Amino acid sequence: DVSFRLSGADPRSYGMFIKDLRNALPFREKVYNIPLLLPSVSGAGRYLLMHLFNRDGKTITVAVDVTNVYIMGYLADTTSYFFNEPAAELASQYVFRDARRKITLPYSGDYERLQIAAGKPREKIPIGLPALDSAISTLLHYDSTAAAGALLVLIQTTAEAARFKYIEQQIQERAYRDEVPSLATISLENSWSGLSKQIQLAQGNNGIFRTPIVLVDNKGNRVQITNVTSKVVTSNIQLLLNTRNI
Repeated sequence: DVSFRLSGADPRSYGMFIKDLRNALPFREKVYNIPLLLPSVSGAGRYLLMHLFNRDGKTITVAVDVTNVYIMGYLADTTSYFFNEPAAELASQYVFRDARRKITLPYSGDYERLQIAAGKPREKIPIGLPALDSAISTLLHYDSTAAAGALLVLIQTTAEAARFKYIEQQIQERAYRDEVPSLATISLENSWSGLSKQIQLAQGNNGIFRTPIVLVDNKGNRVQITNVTSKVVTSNIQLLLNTRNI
């Protein structure tokens, strides 16, 4: 399992954690030097456990599907909470099986439902390491509106940071102060699975994309990736979603 401890966290130790997390996801191949995530895993081995601790040393254990890096649910001492979606009820079968009580959150774990449940879009919620510490704290006590908002910060500060090295650097920057994500980062977030498909569709097409991914990213508004030499590919994206799940 991977652990992180906000107490005395700095940008380095968080980098270590994010490295550890990438290093836990199995893969068989690299596609253009990037790990390609397995199309499925089976048994309890589909799920990775993150132990997160807040500044006071309280902990939650999050469970991550190692095939897409989706958060499935989490345990706060004796209760488990899973999202209201089929994979998450599947996960429930394999993890936190000694929770005294299991709650299903009234939403599924995707950005659109979570934002509806939270009352703010992602663009208006600060992320950083202080926020992650506050999200952990929020989660230790059930409040489903508060959790929609804390799970928005938890996903982005862990999963999205493992996928994109840019976002990992955003958070590192925001280690001692929170700040809303860049348009850049929201764009990346949204494009993972499109990027992932195009990079894979480019083997045997000469590194060229069949359809060009337009990022807002850091050309203010409106960039277009069209082949694999672009740096969102050579330098940024860290993990590929297997096209069996796209």
